[PDB]
Amino acid sequence: HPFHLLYYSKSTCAQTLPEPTFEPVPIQAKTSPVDEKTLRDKLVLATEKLEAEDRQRAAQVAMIANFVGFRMYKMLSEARVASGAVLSPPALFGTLVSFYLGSLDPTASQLQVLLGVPVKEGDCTSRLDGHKVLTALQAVQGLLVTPLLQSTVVGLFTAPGLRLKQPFVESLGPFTPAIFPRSLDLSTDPVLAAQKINRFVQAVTGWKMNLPLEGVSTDSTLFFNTYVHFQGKMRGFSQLTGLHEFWVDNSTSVSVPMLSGTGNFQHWSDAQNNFSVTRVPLGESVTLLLIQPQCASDLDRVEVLVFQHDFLTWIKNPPPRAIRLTLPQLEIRGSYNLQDLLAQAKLSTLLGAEANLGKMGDTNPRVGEVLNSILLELQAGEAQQPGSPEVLDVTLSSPFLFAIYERDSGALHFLGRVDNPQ
Repeated sequence: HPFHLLYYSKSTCAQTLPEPTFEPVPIQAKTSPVDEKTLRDKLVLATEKLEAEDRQRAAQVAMIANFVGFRMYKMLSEARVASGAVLSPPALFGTLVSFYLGSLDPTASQLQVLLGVPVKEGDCTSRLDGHKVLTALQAVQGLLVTPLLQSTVVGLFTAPGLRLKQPFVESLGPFTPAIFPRSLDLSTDPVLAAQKINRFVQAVTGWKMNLPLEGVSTDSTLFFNTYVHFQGKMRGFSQLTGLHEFWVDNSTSVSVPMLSGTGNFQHWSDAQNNFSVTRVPLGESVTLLLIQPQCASDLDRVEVLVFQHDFLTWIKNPPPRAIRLTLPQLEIRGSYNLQDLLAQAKLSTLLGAEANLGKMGDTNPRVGEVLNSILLELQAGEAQQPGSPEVLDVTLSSPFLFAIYERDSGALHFLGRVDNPQ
């Protein structure tokens, strides 16, 4: 199970300045919108110059991100339902890696164990190098997007008067260049602060993120909010004009626009547990997995059996075949406070009251919430002969599961349940 490339190397661990701090500008300050095209350009350049070692490193980080992602999705299912769910294991993994990059001895060893990596109480070369991990995680993001958009902006919101340490904020660079430290009152009122954060995110990203705060604290001095926007314009598929019936529940249904494409996709059906997968290539390495249960009356049971478990043995590689796949256009919006998922795993004090985060600023900050908000989009992008006698149509017109997988890293990037696509 070596994670050798993630640990501190003897040369770096073999290696003082008083940390210079700064105060974020007010969250109301006018800010240039984010250019998602620029975020792709850089990510690509990041991939193109990867060495063999760097790809090996990305492979290791993917395993963990996947494993943690499964453990977190287990928590997320229990928390709750009508919309369904979406989780992004890398975005979620790098969020914790950031907190590790700002933590000290007690929390530093803990967060590392939460992230899966073993620690030796005394050894320095058994501790995670956060910078290596984040760059390795930047390799994973890059391999996903080489048409496919993956923007991740981080909103680092601070209570006014709290100064952040410059070295820390820099550390998080590989994770994303779209990090935004901003200051607001987190103790005046939670709803008012909530609308300030939303007003800012909307402004810069452009993405409307329908985010209900599941209440909020009034003694917080630091929010950490990761905002992912995947957009997959899928080749072969095209919009069908007019809406079409999707089956939501035993007594209710809705008519929504579907995209559709013929092609040589991989499709099979698991007999052991009564479901069927449909595998669509989004690109040269990316694959969209679509799982539909034999009957929608045990989608909960299949989900527990496929996602929640670490094994992707249920994933297979049989021969391609002519299939006319039909599925809804996706505007999946998800949002979850990671603090609540840790509470579900009974790790409330991990990033809670006594969490040692001394590297983050001049004063040890009280963390408010740790949001991850997704906008996952599948759309028409711009094969055998139309109406070939060998075309079995797989059609997803009722609750189904999805996952996005990248072969080089082995990274599961996105996964979730679609109970209703509006």
